[PDB]
Amino acid sequence: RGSENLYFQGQLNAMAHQIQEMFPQVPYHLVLQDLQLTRSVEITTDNILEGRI
Repeated sequence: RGSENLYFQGQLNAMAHQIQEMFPQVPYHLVLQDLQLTRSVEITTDNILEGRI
């Protein structure tokens, strides 16, 4: 289980970088924190555009 999760955390970091490219005014840590819950670029992007993060 541990291996899959550590790899997944690397994937989330990458996803946060891709979102930050689009939204440089949004703090990286808030994007990554939201991604922990959503596990989804699309959902976290919805959240940013809705003013939720």
